Amino acid sequence: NVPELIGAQAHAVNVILDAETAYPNLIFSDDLKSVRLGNKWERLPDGPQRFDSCIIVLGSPSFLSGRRYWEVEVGDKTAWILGACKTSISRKGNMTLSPENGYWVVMMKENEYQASSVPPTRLLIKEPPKRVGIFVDYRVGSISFYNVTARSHIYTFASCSFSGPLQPIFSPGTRDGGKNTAPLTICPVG
Repeated sequence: NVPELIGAQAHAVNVILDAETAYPNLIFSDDLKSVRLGNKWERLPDGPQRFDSCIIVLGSPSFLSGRRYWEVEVGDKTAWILGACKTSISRKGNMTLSPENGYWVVMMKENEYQASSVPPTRLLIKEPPKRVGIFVDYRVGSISFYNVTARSHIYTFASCSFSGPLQPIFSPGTRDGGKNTAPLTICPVG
């Protein structure tokens, strides 16, 4: 069974962003709970471990057991990606975001929401989420997404047959001519 949001929230965990392996134009808050895309001149220190194409950042902890829930404020942003991935994902290209490639994400783009099944599943969302909840049930092999604003279920990937560690993944999207500069912010369950 995929729980109702209130059930999922009982498994709340404390996620922080891994700034070390972030796409280098990303800007992080000091507490590592927020990330936004800066300009071409705002860059993190160079490294072979970073995403070089995808505007991606990973989260910690990686985990390989149990039930794990976290929540992210997306606000009035126009584009973003949220979900989880296998800790072995390639960071230098090599990434259609798909379950087969070890990614289970929901994305907003071009006034549309999709779960990145292949082909992607377009989601009918009547009340746009300002906060998204992500619930992993490792043993059952399910990852579920919630619209925390509406307190409604968005999508579940089931029968994921997870093996090895998983970690949270994020993208704040591109800047969208100034409409999409706000950060993603990991938030405590209220």
